[PDB]
Amino acid sequence: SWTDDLKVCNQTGVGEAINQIYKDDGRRCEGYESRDKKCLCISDNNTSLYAILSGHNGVTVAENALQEMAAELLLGQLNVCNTDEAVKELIRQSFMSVEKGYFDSINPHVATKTAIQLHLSVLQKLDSLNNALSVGSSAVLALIHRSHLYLGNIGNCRALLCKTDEHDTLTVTQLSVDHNLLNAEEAARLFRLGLMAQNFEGVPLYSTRCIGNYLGKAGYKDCNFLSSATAEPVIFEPEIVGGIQITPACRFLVLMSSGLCRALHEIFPGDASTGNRELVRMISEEFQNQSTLGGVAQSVVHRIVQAHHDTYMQLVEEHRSVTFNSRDDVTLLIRNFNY
Repeated sequence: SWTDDLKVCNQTGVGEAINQIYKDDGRRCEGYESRDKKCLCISDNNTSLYAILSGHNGVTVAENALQEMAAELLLGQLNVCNTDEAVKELIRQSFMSVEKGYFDSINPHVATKTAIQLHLSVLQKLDSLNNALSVGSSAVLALIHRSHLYLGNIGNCRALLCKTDEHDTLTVTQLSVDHNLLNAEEAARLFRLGLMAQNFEGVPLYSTRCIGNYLGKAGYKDCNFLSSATAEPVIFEPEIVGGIQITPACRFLVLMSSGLCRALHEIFPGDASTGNRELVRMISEEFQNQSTLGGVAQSVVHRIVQAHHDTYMQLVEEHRSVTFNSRDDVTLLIRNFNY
């Protein structure tokens, strides 16, 4: 619609750090293209959207997905549905047809791959290029519709609500569901497909659900390394939580992109929720120290990314294990109810 234009939320602060490849040398290689796509859109007095879409191996899908979901639920298909169930169904449908749109788009691309692969059983290399149908996107979108918070996510991106309770202080509570190996249920799903952890060595933080990525869906076989599986590994089944009544007790909402989750887990060690607490310490220390909302967000991001490169550099300093060696686009969104 392009979201880029839609009115901006003065109650939301943004932090961004651009993807990096860390050189052993010491130097780095920042990208140009961000693969993270954001929205902090006010459609109307009641309706507003906060979303991060993390593009994988490409920006095409994340771009297209944000534009389409804004279009499917912003102008303004929301006043026709009362019940929380109907609003949930609205967002559920919005994902469904973002995926429908993907598979209509790549339709010929696969028919081109199979066409050239059929003539095998002078350039040839463009066959690798042709496996550009590995492009897809994680997504997290919080939709505040008139004192009610709705949350639809798929893949790596994450959503946190910070509540203060009966003797305080700050209770972090993840509304998102991680669709990757940080989530045992997902590990067990893969286990059951005939996959093992060793199949995912060297592959950063593979989301086990996402928009698009034909290569991990139908024709996962043309993975090497998705190829042992006995059924499609990457399923399309987003998670939708409905009608969280934003109360005076609800303090602020935190949206995390894929890059950000990856980074946190690489520096914080284990258990995919210690990372959260340390992100929300980190910010709660920042709103005693800063005043501008986008400044708080940019300071916290800026800490982590160098906390990340220190962890890398303090790994190359000691016995050079070196698990990670890069950074994806880090993005942080803080929607604030109570300063």
